[PDB]
Amino acid sequence: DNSRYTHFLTQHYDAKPQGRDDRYCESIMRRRGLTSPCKDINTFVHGNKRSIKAICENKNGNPHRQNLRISKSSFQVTTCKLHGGSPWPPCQYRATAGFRNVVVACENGLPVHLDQSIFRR
Repeated sequence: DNSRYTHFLTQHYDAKPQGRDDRYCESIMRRRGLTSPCKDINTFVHGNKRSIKAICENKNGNPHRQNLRISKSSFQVTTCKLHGGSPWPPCQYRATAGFRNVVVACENGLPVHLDQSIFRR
């Protein structure tokens, strides 16, 4: 299909975040349907879509590892990390805002996966 890109946007894209504190994470993780069960860690990329899609080409990306592409430019991002002992709501999240390049996988010139490993830090 082409729904994997749409799904990437739902899970990992927020053009203009409001605050990027804990409450930001707790709200958007709900809004985007990521709390049943609670996703343990999830990162949102900010800014415009075109820069992110550009990672899929030489314009803003380099091949990376075995199935991945890494951006040349840095993005504002926010990482939401699950807090507390339970996998189930209420989902408490700690927010970590950051600014760096991102790793994705691309299909047909569109990002379809965000590599969360670089934000487990």
